[PDB]
Amino acid sequence: AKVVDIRIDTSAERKPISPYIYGSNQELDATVTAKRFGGNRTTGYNWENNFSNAGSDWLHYSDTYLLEDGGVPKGEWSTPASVVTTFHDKALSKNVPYTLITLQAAGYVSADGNGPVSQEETAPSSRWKEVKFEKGAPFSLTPDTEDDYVYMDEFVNYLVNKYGNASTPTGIKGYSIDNQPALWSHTHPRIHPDNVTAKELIEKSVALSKAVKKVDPYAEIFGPALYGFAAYETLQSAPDWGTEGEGYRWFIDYYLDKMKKASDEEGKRLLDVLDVHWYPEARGGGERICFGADPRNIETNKARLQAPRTLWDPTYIEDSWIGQWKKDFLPILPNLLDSIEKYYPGTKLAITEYDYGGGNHITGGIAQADVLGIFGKYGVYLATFWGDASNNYTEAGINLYTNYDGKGGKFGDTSVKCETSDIEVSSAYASIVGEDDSKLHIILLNKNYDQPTTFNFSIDSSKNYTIGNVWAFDRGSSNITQRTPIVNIKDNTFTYTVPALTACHIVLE
Ligand SMILES: OC[C@H]1O[C@@H](O[C@H]2[C@H](O)[C@@H](O)[C@H](O[C@H]3[C@H](O)[C@@H](O)[C@H](O[C@H]4[C@H](O)[C@@H](O)[C@H](O[C@H]5[C@H](O)[C@@H](O)[C@H](O)O[C@@H]5CO)O[C@@H]4CO)O[C@@H]3CO)O[C@@H]2CO)[C@H](O)[C@@H](O)[C@@H]1O
Ligand SMILES: [Ca+2]
Ligand SMILES: [Cl-]
Ligand SMILES: [Zn+2]
Repeated sequence: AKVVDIRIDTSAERKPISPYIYGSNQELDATVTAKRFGGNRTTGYNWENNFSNAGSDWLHYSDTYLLEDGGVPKGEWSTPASVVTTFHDKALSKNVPYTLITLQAAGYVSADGNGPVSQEETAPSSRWKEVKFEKGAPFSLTPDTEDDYVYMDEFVNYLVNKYGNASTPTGIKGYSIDNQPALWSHTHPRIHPDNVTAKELIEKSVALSKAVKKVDPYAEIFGPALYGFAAYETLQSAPDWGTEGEGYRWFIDYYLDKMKKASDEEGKRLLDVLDVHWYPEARGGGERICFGADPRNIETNKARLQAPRTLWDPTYIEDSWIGQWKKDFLPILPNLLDSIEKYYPGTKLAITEYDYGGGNHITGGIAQADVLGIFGKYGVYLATFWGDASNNYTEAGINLYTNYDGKGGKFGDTSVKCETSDIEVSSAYASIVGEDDSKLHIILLNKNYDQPTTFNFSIDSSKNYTIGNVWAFDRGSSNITQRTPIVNIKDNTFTYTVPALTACHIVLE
């Protein structure tokens, strides 16, 4: 009989949970709170005509993929930024409060949709249009598709003119400085064949941020949208890191320090959110937990359940090259936040791409719910899962926080102290709404694979809870269903036994 104690103090460690951590990149069967227009296809996206290039994902084809995949009405295909406006219109219609639009910095964007771009057509060439961050001439709502340039600030002007600036209810709140710069030379060799240098990325980031903020001083700039750890540490062995990196523990510090330096010289914040992608390298059962992981592999599934701990738990060492050789940089979130405090205080943190795998498996749902609890507890500002609607359990993990009852019910927006006596077999996150603890929300996850776990709750609150309604998902179904309510609470204490591999959302009042 596995017994675990959960102790909550609604008055201690109160901290706001950013509403934007429950987002997605793709269109999901879940209620999300942030939508990101990013990824490989956005690097060469031309807002003037909506064409884009697949790069290495698909024979370097320049075509209308984004219009088709984005479900843009055929009649708007030739309309400037229709890919983006359709994306944002959809977000607004679904009541999504935050939209993040990737801007182009690799250097060039598709001039057409004529198919494969040969190596002999590497930019510059008739197949590409050169990107310039600042037009330096009056903006037009009908950009010239005949000249050789595409302007980022004109692009932003078009959007602000349509939706208002970032400070308004319908404005687009954030812009990203392209996508995975350290992989430009690998993913988009036809646009940026040389490995990006640290100097180049900073120069571009500063220039694009300045250009954007002159049009919308309220917009938040996200960067550098690094693909993974190697980029975090050395910008994927950047050609100039041996010199630029002197005195810096990792590229992360260099980026923050240089962006702050530029902001200080300019007179305003140029980097609002440190943006990185985190695809777990954690392994189990002889395979990575994400990217083609086999749901039949029990060891992989168990490793998936524990992987979230690499995000915050100093005592957890995963089975991966990162856990083995980069302990000095783990747990990851605290290290990223520590760097921010040291080189650019006030900077926010976002994980714009992540996937713990097993999306169609219970462990993918529990890990997802765990990750979201972690993002909320440790101060992450925005997060957007990368994966399609087939990840039913991942979607359940999101809805457990954003719409657990199917009618808008959601986790509180203020995190409170909630400790568990066994972080290996369980996870628990608590929250209240605003500064009021009348209703106490609790995300309770039982990671026990084949046995139930009994939880003894002890809560300190100004209120005396008399009922705890429950909603949960498990191996039986990814549909979140309401369960029998907890009714025997004595002096804010009660015992609740949860079946193996179950994720619950308890609402006390
Ligand atoms: O529609 C008629 C038309 O079809 C043309 O052929 C199409 C084909 O029909 C489409 O299915 C195909 O779609 C692919 C896209 O071209 C390609 O850009 C896209 O690339 C994805 C990739 O699949 C995905 O893994 C990737 O995720 C990465 C993120 O982008 C990174 O940020 C992150 O770090 O890492 C993840 C991966 O872990 O995202 C990119 C997109 O950004 O994949 C699509 C599916 O394969 O396109 C074909 C060409 O347009 C046909 O040619 C025409 O003749 C016909 O009329
Ligand atoms: Ca142009
Ligand atoms: Cl990168
Ligand atoms: Zn789905």
